[PDB]
Amino acid sequence: GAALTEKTDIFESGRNGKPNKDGIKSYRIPALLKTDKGTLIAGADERRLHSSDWGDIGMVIRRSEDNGKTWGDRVTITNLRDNPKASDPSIGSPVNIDMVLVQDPETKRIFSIYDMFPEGKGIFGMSSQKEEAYKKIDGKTYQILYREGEKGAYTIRENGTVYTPDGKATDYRVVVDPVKPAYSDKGDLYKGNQLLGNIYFTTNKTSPFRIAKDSYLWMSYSDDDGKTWSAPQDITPMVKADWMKFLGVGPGTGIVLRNGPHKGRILIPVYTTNNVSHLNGSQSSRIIYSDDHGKTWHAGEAVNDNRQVDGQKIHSSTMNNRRAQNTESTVVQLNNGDVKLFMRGLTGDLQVATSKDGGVTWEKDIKRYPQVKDVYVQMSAIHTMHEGKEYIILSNAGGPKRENGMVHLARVEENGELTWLKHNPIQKGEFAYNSLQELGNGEYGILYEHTEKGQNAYTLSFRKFNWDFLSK
Ligand SMILES: CC(=O)N[C@H]1[C@H]([C@H](O)[C@H](O)CO)OC(C(=O)O)=C[C@@H]1O
Repeated sequence: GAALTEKTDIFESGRNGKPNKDGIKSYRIPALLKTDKGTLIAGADERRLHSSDWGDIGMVIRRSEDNGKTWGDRVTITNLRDNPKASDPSIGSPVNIDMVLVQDPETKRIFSIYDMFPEGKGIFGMSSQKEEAYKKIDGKTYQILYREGEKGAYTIRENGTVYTPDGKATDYRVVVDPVKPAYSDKGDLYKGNQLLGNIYFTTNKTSPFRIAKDSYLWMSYSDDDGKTWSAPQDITPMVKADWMKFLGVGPGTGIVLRNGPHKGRILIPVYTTNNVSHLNGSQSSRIIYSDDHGKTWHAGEAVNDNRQVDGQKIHSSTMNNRRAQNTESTVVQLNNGDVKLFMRGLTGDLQVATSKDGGVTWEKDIKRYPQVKDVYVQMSAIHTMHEGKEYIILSNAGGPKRENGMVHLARVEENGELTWLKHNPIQKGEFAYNSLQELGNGEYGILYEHTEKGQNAYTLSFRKFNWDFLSK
Protein backbone atom coordinates (compact mmCIF):
# COMPACT_ATOMS: atom_id res chain seq x y z
CA GLY A 1 0.00 0.00 0.00
CA ALA A 2 2.74 2.43 1.03
CA ALA A 3 5.85 2.68 -1.16
CA LEU A 4 9.01 4.82 -1.09
CA THR A 5 11.68 4.46 -3.78
CA GLU A 6 15.42 4.21 -3.23
CA LYS A 7 17.45 7.42 -3.27
CA THR A 8 18.59 8.58 -6.71
CA ASP A 9 21.69 10.78 -6.67
CA ILE A 10 20.94 13.72 -8.96
CA PHE A 11 24.02 15.84 -8.12
CA GLU A 12 26.65 13.42 -6.82
CA SER A 13 29.36 15.15 -4.79
CA GLY A 14 33.01 14.21 -4.39
CA ARG A 15 34.55 12.04 -1.69
CA ASN A 16 36.74 12.64 1.36
CA GLY A 17 37.46 16.22 0.29
CA LYS A 18 38.26 15.46 -3.30
CA PRO A 19 36.41 16.45 -6.45
CA ASN A 20 34.19 14.11 -8.43
CA LYS A 21 34.83 12.91 -11.99
CA ASP A 22 33.71 16.33 -13.26
CA GLY A 23 36.01 18.34 -10.99
CA ILE A 24 33.17 19.37 -8.66
CA LYS A 25 33.64 19.03 -4.91
CA SER A 26 30.20 19.75 -3.47
CA TYR A 27 26.55 20.35 -4.30
CA ARG A 28 24.06 22.17 -2.11
CA ILE A 29 20.74 23.99 -1.84
CA PRO A 30 18.27 21.89 -3.87
CA ALA A 31 15.11 23.09 -5.60
CA LEU A 32 12.51 20.86 -7.25
CA LEU A 33 9.84 22.07 -9.68
CA LYS A 34 7.14 20.25 -11.65
CA THR A 35 6.51 22.14 -14.89
CA ASP A 36 3.37 22.35 -17.04
CA LYS A 37 4.69 19.70 -19.45
CA GLY A 38 5.18 17.35 -16.50
CA THR A 39 8.95 17.82 -16.52
CA LEU A 40 10.89 17.80 -13.26
CA ILE A 41 13.60 20.44 -12.80
CA ALA A 42 16.20 19.80 -10.10
CA GLY A 43 18.31 22.85 -9.30
CA ALA A 44 21.36 23.16 -7.06
CA ASP A 45 24.54 25.07 -6.28
CA GLU A 46 27.65 23.75 -8.06
CA ARG A 47 30.50 24.37 -5.61
CA ARG A 48 33.66 23.61 -7.58
CA LEU A 49 36.29 24.18 -4.86
CA HIS A 50 34.73 23.67 -1.41
CA SER A 51 31.43 23.48 0.45
CA SER A 52 31.43 26.91 2.12
CA ASP A 53 28.87 29.61 1.31
CA TRP A 54 31.21 31.38 -1.14
CA GLY A 55 33.67 30.76 -3.96
CA ASP A 56 33.25 29.78 -7.59
CA ILE A 57 29.62 28.62 -7.52
CA GLY A 58 27.35 27.99 -10.49
CA MET A 59 23.57 27.67 -10.78
CA VAL A 60 22.88 24.36 -12.53
CA ILE A 61 19.74 22.32 -13.18
CA ARG A 62 18.78 18.89 -14.51
CA ARG A 63 15.61 17.79 -16.29
CA SER A 64 13.52 14.62 -16.11
CA GLU A 65 10.63 13.85 -18.47
CA ASP A 66 9.79 10.54 -16.73
CA ASN A 67 8.74 11.72 -13.26
CA GLY A 68 12.28 11.32 -11.96
CA LYS A 69 13.20 7.90 -13.37
CA THR A 70 15.98 9.32 -15.59
CA TRP A 71 17.75 12.68 -15.77
CA GLY A 72 19.42 14.63 -18.55
CA ASP A 73 22.72 16.47 -18.74
CA ARG A 74 23.62 19.36 -16.45
CA VAL A 75 22.33 22.72 -17.70
CA THR A 76 24.13 25.75 -16.27
CA ILE A 77 22.06 28.90 -15.81
CA THR A 78 24.83 31.20 -14.55
CA ASN A 79 28.51 30.81 -13.62
CA LEU A 80 30.52 34.00 -13.18
CA ARG A 81 34.18 33.57 -14.04
CA ASP A 82 36.64 33.69 -11.17
CA ASN A 83 39.32 36.34 -10.69
CA PRO A 84 42.55 35.04 -12.29
CA LYS A 85 44.60 37.34 -10.03
CA ALA A 86 42.99 36.55 -6.66
CA SER A 87 45.37 35.68 -3.83
CA ASP A 88 43.07 33.14 -2.13
CA PRO A 89 41.37 31.03 -4.85
CA SER A 90 38.76 29.85 -2.32
CA ILE A 91 37.36 33.40 -2.04
CA GLY A 92 38.45 34.93 -5.33
CA SER A 93 35.29 34.76 -7.42
CA PRO A 94 31.90 36.48 -7.62
CA VAL A 95 29.25 34.28 -6.02
CA ASN A 96 25.77 33.00 -6.84
CA ILE A 97 23.96 31.03 -4.13
CA ASP A 98 20.54 29.88 -2.85
CA MET A 99 18.27 29.33 -5.85
CA VAL A 100 14.46 29.49 -5.78
CA LEU A 101 12.36 28.05 -8.62
CA VAL A 102 8.84 28.87 -9.81
CA GLN A 103 6.79 28.84 -13.03
CA ASP A 104 3.97 31.17 -14.04
CA PRO A 105 0.94 29.02 -15.03
CA GLU A 106 -0.24 31.59 -17.62
CA THR A 107 2.91 32.49 -19.56
CA LYS A 108 4.59 29.12 -18.85
CA ARG A 109 7.81 31.05 -18.20
CA ILE A 110 10.11 29.41 -15.63
CA PHE A 111 12.03 31.69 -13.27
CA SER A 112 15.17 31.20 -11.20
CA ILE A 113 15.97 33.70 -8.43
CA TYR A 114 19.23 33.55 -6.48
CA ASP A 115 21.61 35.70 -4.47
CA MET A 116 24.65 37.36 -6.00
CA PHE A 117 27.79 38.66 -4.30
CA PRO A 118 30.98 40.20 -5.69
CA GLU A 119 34.32 38.58 -4.93
CA GLY A 120 34.66 37.68 -1.27
CA LYS A 121 33.10 35.50 1.42
CA GLY A 122 29.50 36.13 0.38
CA ILE A 123 27.23 36.97 3.29
CA PHE A 124 30.14 36.56 5.74
CA GLY A 125 32.34 39.11 3.96
CA MET A 126 30.03 42.11 3.68
CA SER A 127 31.67 45.53 3.97
CA SER A 128 30.71 47.05 7.32
CA GLN A 129 29.86 50.43 5.78
CA LYS A 130 27.22 51.01 3.13
CA GLU A 131 28.06 51.64 -0.53
CA GLU A 132 25.17 52.97 -2.61
CA ALA A 133 24.70 50.48 -5.43
CA TYR A 134 22.23 52.33 -7.68
CA LYS A 135 21.45 55.86 -8.81
CA LYS A 136 18.18 57.20 -10.18
CA ILE A 137 18.65 59.61 -13.10
CA ASP A 138 15.62 61.21 -14.78
CA GLY A 139 13.43 58.21 -14.00
CA LYS A 140 15.78 55.47 -15.16
CA THR A 141 17.83 53.45 -12.68
CA TYR A 142 21.51 52.66 -13.27
CA GLN A 143 23.98 50.48 -11.41
CA ILE A 144 26.75 52.51 -9.80
CA LEU A 145 30.45 51.96 -10.50
CA TYR A 146 33.26 53.13 -8.23
CA ARG A 147 36.62 54.15 -9.70
CA GLU A 148 39.90 53.59 -7.90
CA GLY A 149 41.01 56.72 -6.05
CA GLU A 150 37.82 58.62 -6.93
CA LYS A 151 34.70 59.30 -4.87
CA GLY A 152 32.08 60.03 -7.53
CA ALA A 153 29.52 57.53 -8.77
CA TYR A 154 29.93 56.38 -12.36
CA THR A 155 26.95 54.61 -13.93
CA ILE A 156 26.34 51.81 -16.43
CA ARG A 157 23.85 53.04 -19.05
CA GLU A 158 22.72 51.97 -22.55
CA ASN A 159 24.81 49.25 -24.20
CA GLY A 160 26.84 48.99 -21.00
CA THR A 161 28.59 52.31 -21.63
CA VAL A 162 30.15 53.75 -18.47
CA TYR A 163 29.21 57.36 -17.73
CA THR A 164 31.05 59.91 -15.63
CA PRO A 165 29.56 61.26 -12.39
CA ASP A 166 28.82 64.41 -14.44
CA GLY A 167 26.69 62.42 -16.90
CA LYS A 168 29.08 62.25 -19.87
CA ALA A 169 29.96 59.02 -21.64
CA THR A 170 33.40 57.42 -21.39
CA ASP A 171 35.45 54.99 -23.48
CA TYR A 172 34.77 52.16 -21.00
CA ARG A 173 31.88 49.73 -21.35
CA VAL A 174 30.44 46.81 -19.39
CA VAL A 175 29.23 43.50 -20.78
CA VAL A 176 25.54 43.87 -19.93
CA ASP A 177 24.39 41.30 -22.53
CA PRO A 178 26.76 38.35 -22.09
CA VAL A 179 27.00 35.69 -24.79
CA LYS A 180 29.41 33.10 -23.39
CA PRO A 181 28.20 29.75 -22.02
CA ALA A 182 26.79 30.19 -18.52
CA TYR A 183 27.14 33.94 -19.21
CA SER A 184 30.61 33.85 -17.66
CA ASP A 185 31.50 37.10 -19.46
CA LYS A 186 29.00 39.18 -17.47
CA GLY A 187 30.54 42.24 -15.85
CA ASP A 188 33.62 42.17 -18.08
CA LEU A 189 35.08 45.68 -18.29
CA TYR A 190 36.22 46.73 -21.77
CA LYS A 191 37.85 49.80 -23.23
CA GLY A 192 37.00 49.37 -26.85
CA ASN A 193 37.79 45.79 -27.69
CA GLN A 194 40.47 45.39 -25.06
CA LEU A 195 39.36 43.42 -22.00
CA LEU A 196 40.58 45.15 -18.84
CA GLY A 197 38.84 43.35 -15.98
CA ASN A 198 35.53 42.61 -14.28
CA ILE A 199 33.36 44.96 -12.23
CA TYR A 200 32.67 42.08 -9.81
CA PHE A 201 36.36 41.71 -8.88
CA THR A 202 37.39 43.29 -5.58
CA THR A 203 41.10 42.44 -5.20
CA ASN A 204 44.17 42.79 -7.42
CA LYS A 205 42.07 44.48 -10.07
CA THR A 206 43.24 44.97 -13.65
CA SER A 207 40.49 47.50 -14.48
CA PRO A 208 39.65 50.69 -12.56
CA PHE A 209 35.91 50.10 -11.96
CA ARG A 210 33.88 47.97 -9.57
CA ILE A 211 30.36 47.76 -8.17
CA ALA A 212 29.39 48.19 -4.53
CA LYS A 213 30.12 45.42 -2.03
CA ASP A 214 26.47 44.67 -1.32
CA SER A 215 23.91 41.87 -1.58
CA TYR A 216 22.19 41.54 -4.95
CA LEU A 217 19.26 39.49 -6.22
CA TRP A 218 19.38 38.09 -9.76
CA MET A 219 16.83 36.28 -11.90
CA SER A 220 17.11 34.12 -15.00
CA TYR A 221 14.18 32.60 -16.87
CA SER A 222 13.52 29.81 -19.36
CA ASP A 223 10.77 29.84 -21.99
CA ASP A 224 11.40 26.25 -23.16
CA ASP A 225 10.82 24.10 -20.07
CA GLY A 226 14.31 24.71 -18.68
CA LYS A 227 16.29 23.78 -21.80
CA THR A 228 17.81 27.23 -22.39
CA TRP A 229 17.92 30.17 -19.99
CA SER A 230 18.11 33.93 -20.29
CA ALA A 231 20.94 36.17 -19.18
CA PRO A 232 20.78 37.23 -15.51
CA GLN A 233 18.33 40.01 -14.72
CA ASP A 234 19.27 42.31 -11.83
CA ILE A 235 16.06 42.71 -9.82
CA THR A 236 17.82 44.04 -6.69
CA PRO A 237 16.83 47.72 -7.07
CA MET A 238 13.14 46.81 -7.42
CA VAL A 239 12.87 45.25 -3.95
CA LYS A 240 15.94 46.14 -1.88
CA ALA A 241 15.56 49.14 0.44
CA ASP A 242 18.54 51.30 1.36
CA TRP A 243 18.52 50.13 4.99
CA MET A 244 18.80 46.44 4.06
CA LYS A 245 22.27 44.91 4.47
CA PHE A 246 21.65 41.38 3.19
CA LEU A 247 18.72 40.39 0.99
CA GLY A 248 18.56 36.77 -0.11
CA VAL A 249 15.97 34.19 -0.96
CA GLY A 250 14.83 31.24 1.08
CA PRO A 251 15.95 28.31 -1.06
CA GLY A 252 13.34 25.96 -2.44
CA THR A 253 10.28 26.45 -4.65
CA GLY A 254 7.97 29.45 -4.80
CA ILE A 255 4.27 29.37 -5.61
CA VAL A 256 1.67 31.17 -7.71
CA LEU A 257 -1.55 32.16 -5.95
CA ARG A 258 -4.35 30.00 -7.33
CA ASN A 259 -7.34 31.69 -5.66
CA GLY A 260 -8.47 34.93 -4.09
CA PRO A 261 -8.32 38.54 -5.27
CA HIS A 262 -4.57 38.16 -5.93
CA LYS A 263 -4.66 35.03 -8.10
CA GLY A 264 -1.75 34.99 -10.54
CA ARG A 265 0.63 36.63 -8.07
CA ILE A 266 4.04 34.98 -7.75
CA LEU A 267 5.55 34.67 -4.27
CA ILE A 268 9.28 34.28 -3.56
CA PRO A 269 10.46 33.70 0.04
CA VAL A 270 13.31 35.99 1.11
CA TYR A 271 14.90 37.25 4.31
CA THR A 272 16.89 40.36 5.24
CA THR A 273 19.29 41.76 7.82
CA ASN A 274 19.78 45.31 9.09
CA ASN A 275 22.97 47.19 9.90
CA VAL A 276 22.18 47.06 13.64
CA SER A 277 22.82 43.39 14.45
CA HIS A 278 23.60 41.91 10.95
CA LEU A 279 23.18 38.11 11.45
CA ASN A 280 23.07 38.17 15.19
CA GLY A 281 19.57 39.44 15.57
CA SER A 282 18.12 41.09 12.47
CA GLN A 283 17.40 38.04 10.27
CA SER A 284 13.82 38.74 9.13
CA SER A 285 11.68 36.78 6.68
CA ARG A 286 9.52 38.44 3.99
CA ILE A 287 8.23 37.83 0.49
CA ILE A 288 8.59 39.50 -2.86
CA TYR A 289 5.96 39.24 -5.58
CA SER A 290 5.18 40.02 -9.21
CA ASP A 291 1.67 40.89 -10.40
CA ASP A 292 2.71 41.05 -14.08
CA HIS A 293 4.13 37.57 -14.70
CA GLY A 294 7.69 38.35 -13.65
CA LYS A 295 8.26 41.71 -15.34
CA THR A 296 8.39 43.78 -12.13
CA TRP A 297 8.95 42.72 -8.53
CA HIS A 298 7.81 44.28 -5.27
CA ALA A 299 8.71 43.76 -1.63
CA GLY A 300 6.16 42.93 1.02
CA GLU A 301 6.40 43.94 4.64
CA ALA A 302 8.41 41.64 6.87
CA VAL A 303 6.80 39.33 9.41
CA ASN A 304 8.86 41.11 12.08
CA ASP A 305 7.69 44.60 11.05
CA ASN A 306 5.64 45.95 13.97
CA ARG A 307 5.73 42.60 15.78
CA GLN A 308 5.32 42.57 19.56
CA VAL A 309 8.17 40.75 21.33
CA ASP A 310 8.33 40.67 25.14
CA GLY A 311 6.18 43.76 25.60
CA GLN A 312 8.00 45.82 22.95
CA LYS A 313 7.35 46.54 19.28
CA ILE A 314 10.11 45.85 16.75
CA HIS A 315 10.97 46.31 13.08
CA SER A 316 13.13 44.24 10.75
CA SER A 317 15.25 47.32 10.02
CA THR A 318 16.06 48.03 13.68
CA MET A 319 15.74 44.79 15.67
CA ASN A 320 18.47 43.07 17.69
CA ASN A 321 16.72 39.99 19.11
CA ARG A 322 18.42 36.65 18.42
CA ARG A 323 15.36 34.56 19.26
CA ALA A 324 12.88 36.76 17.36
CA GLN A 325 14.68 36.12 14.06
CA ASN A 326 13.18 34.21 11.14
CA THR A 327 15.21 33.22 8.08
CA GLU A 328 14.81 30.94 5.04
CA SER A 329 11.12 30.05 4.75
CA THR A 330 8.64 28.27 2.49
CA VAL A 331 5.26 29.67 1.48
CA VAL A 332 1.90 28.02 0.84
CA GLN A 333 -1.60 29.30 0.05
CA LEU A 334 -4.74 27.76 1.53
CA ASN A 335 -8.06 27.29 -0.23
CA ASN A 336 -9.45 30.03 2.05
CA GLY A 337 -7.12 32.60 0.46
CA ASP A 338 -4.81 32.90 3.46
CA VAL A 339 -1.05 32.48 2.98
CA LYS A 340 1.14 30.53 5.41
CA LEU A 341 4.88 31.12 5.87
CA PHE A 342 6.90 28.30 7.44
CA MET A 343 10.04 30.04 8.70
CA ARG A 344 13.39 28.67 9.85
CA GLY A 345 13.88 29.93 13.39
CA LEU A 346 15.57 29.36 16.76
CA THR A 347 12.61 28.30 18.93
CA GLY A 348 13.31 24.58 18.48
CA ASP A 349 9.91 23.91 16.88
CA LEU A 350 8.00 25.04 13.81
CA GLN A 351 7.01 28.70 13.46
CA VAL A 352 4.20 29.68 11.08
CA ALA A 353 3.02 33.14 10.02
CA THR A 354 -0.24 33.97 8.25
CA SER A 355 -1.27 36.64 5.74
CA LYS A 356 -4.70 37.65 4.45
CA ASP A 357 -3.61 40.03 1.66
CA GLY A 358 -1.34 37.88 -0.49
CA GLY A 359 1.80 37.95 1.64
CA VAL A 360 2.14 41.73 1.92
CA THR A 361 1.32 41.93 5.64
CA TRP A 362 1.26 39.31 8.40
CA GLU A 363 -0.96 38.65 11.40
CA LYS A 364 -0.26 39.64 15.00
CA ASP A 365 0.62 36.25 16.49
CA ILE A 366 3.16 33.77 15.14
CA LYS A 367 1.89 30.22 15.67
CA ARG A 368 4.29 27.61 17.04
CA TYR A 369 3.83 23.85 16.62
CA PRO A 370 5.88 21.75 19.06
CA GLN A 371 4.78 18.62 17.18
CA VAL A 372 7.27 19.58 14.44
CA LYS A 373 10.86 20.15 15.54
CA ASP A 374 12.92 22.90 13.91
CA VAL A 375 16.66 22.30 14.31
CA TYR A 376 17.31 25.62 12.52
CA VAL A 377 17.60 24.35 8.95
CA GLN A 378 15.80 24.97 5.67
CA MET A 379 12.42 23.33 5.08
CA SER A 380 9.91 23.02 2.25
CA ALA A 381 6.12 22.64 2.27
CA ILE A 382 3.50 22.16 -0.43
CA HIS A 383 -0.30 22.18 -0.60
CA THR A 384 -2.11 19.00 -1.61
CA MET A 385 -5.67 17.69 -1.75
CA HIS A 386 -6.94 14.14 -1.22
CA GLU A 387 -10.51 12.98 -1.81
CA GLY A 388 -11.78 16.48 -1.11
CA LYS A 389 -9.71 17.03 2.05
CA GLU A 390 -7.14 19.81 2.40
CA TYR A 391 -3.65 18.85 3.57
CA ILE A 392 -0.17 20.35 3.79
CA ILE A 393 3.05 18.33 3.56
CA LEU A 394 6.20 19.68 5.23
CA SER A 395 9.65 18.10 5.33
CA ASN A 396 12.76 18.92 7.36
CA ALA A 397 15.35 17.32 9.60
CA GLY A 398 13.80 15.47 12.52
CA GLY A 399 16.73 15.83 14.87
CA PRO A 400 18.85 15.52 16.95
CA LYS A 401 20.94 17.57 14.52
CA ARG A 402 20.72 17.83 10.72
CA GLU A 403 19.80 14.15 10.74
CA ASN A 404 16.89 11.82 10.04
CA GLY A 405 14.84 13.65 7.44
CA MET A 406 11.14 13.70 8.24
CA VAL A 407 7.88 14.12 6.34
CA HIS A 408 5.10 15.69 8.41
CA LEU A 409 1.43 15.63 7.40
CA ALA A 410 -1.09 18.22 8.58
CA ARG A 411 -4.82 18.76 8.12
CA VAL A 412 -6.05 22.22 7.13
CA GLU A 413 -9.05 22.86 9.38
CA GLU A 414 -11.96 25.04 8.29
CA ASN A 415 -10.90 27.85 10.64
CA GLY A 416 -7.46 28.00 9.00
CA GLU A 417 -5.60 26.14 11.76
CA LEU A 418 -3.33 23.13 11.29
CA THR A 419 -3.58 19.68 12.88
CA TRP A 420 -0.44 17.56 12.59
CA LEU A 421 -1.38 13.93 11.99
CA LYS A 422 1.63 11.73 11.18
CA HIS A 423 5.41 12.07 11.05
CA ASN A 424 7.13 9.47 8.86
CA PRO A 425 10.91 9.36 8.30
CA ILE A 426 12.17 9.59 4.73
CA GLN A 427 15.98 9.34 5.08
CA LYS A 428 18.23 8.21 7.93
CA GLY A 429 21.51 10.01 8.46
CA GLU A 430 22.59 13.46 7.36
CA PHE A 431 19.72 15.57 6.04
CA ALA A 432 19.68 19.33 5.48
CA TYR A 433 17.74 21.53 3.06
CA ASN A 434 15.05 19.77 0.98
CA SER A 435 12.36 20.72 -1.55
CA LEU A 436 8.96 19.09 -2.03
CA GLN A 437 6.86 18.93 -5.20
CA GLU A 438 3.62 17.14 -6.06
CA LEU A 439 3.99 14.81 -9.04
CA GLY A 440 0.34 13.92 -9.70
CA ASN A 441 -1.59 10.64 -9.51
CA GLY A 442 -1.17 10.68 -5.75
CA GLU A 443 2.63 10.70 -6.06
CA TYR A 444 5.09 13.13 -4.48
CA GLY A 445 8.75 13.90 -5.10
CA ILE A 446 11.46 15.34 -2.85
CA LEU A 447 15.00 16.61 -3.48
CA TYR A 448 17.25 16.83 -0.43
CA GLU A 449 20.86 17.02 0.73
CA HIS A 450 22.45 13.92 2.25
CA THR A 451 25.87 12.36 2.78
CA GLU A 452 27.16 8.84 3.39
CA LYS A 453 30.36 6.89 2.76
CA GLY A 454 32.47 9.98 3.31
CA GLN A 455 30.75 12.04 0.62
CA ASN A 456 31.68 15.72 0.68
CA ALA A 457 29.35 18.35 2.16
CA TYR A 458 26.10 17.24 0.46
CA THR A 459 24.98 15.02 -2.39
CA LEU A 460 21.43 15.89 -3.53
CA SER A 461 19.19 12.82 -3.90
CA PHE A 462 15.61 12.28 -5.09
CA ARG A 463 12.79 10.00 -3.95
CA LYS A 464 9.11 9.35 -4.65
CA PHE A 465 6.27 8.35 -2.34
CA ASN A 466 2.49 8.03 -2.34
CA TRP A 467 -0.37 9.06 -0.05
CA ASP A 468 -0.25 5.73 1.71
CA PHE A 469 3.32 6.49 2.72
CA LEU A 470 2.11 9.83 3.96
CA SER A 471 -0.83 8.48 6.07
CA LYS A 472 1.44 6.71 8.56
C1 LIG B 1 23.42 33.14 1.45
C2 LIG B 1 23.86 32.05 2.40
O1 LIG B 1 24.98 32.05 2.85
N1 LIG B 1 22.99 31.08 2.74
C3 LIG B 1 23.37 30.00 3.65
C4 LIG B 1 22.54 30.10 4.93
C5 LIG B 1 23.00 31.35 5.71
O2 LIG B 1 24.40 31.25 5.98
C6 LIG B 1 22.25 31.42 7.04
O3 LIG B 1 20.86 31.21 6.79
C7 LIG B 1 22.45 32.79 7.69
O4 LIG B 1 21.36 33.07 8.57
O5 LIG B 1 22.66 28.99 5.81
C8 LIG B 1 23.26 27.91 5.29
C9 LIG B 1 23.38 26.76 6.21
O6 LIG B 1 24.03 25.79 5.88
O7 LIG B 1 22.77 26.80 7.41
C10 LIG B 1 23.39 27.63 4.01
C11 LIG B 1 23.06 28.66 2.97
O8 LIG B 1 23.85 28.49 1.80
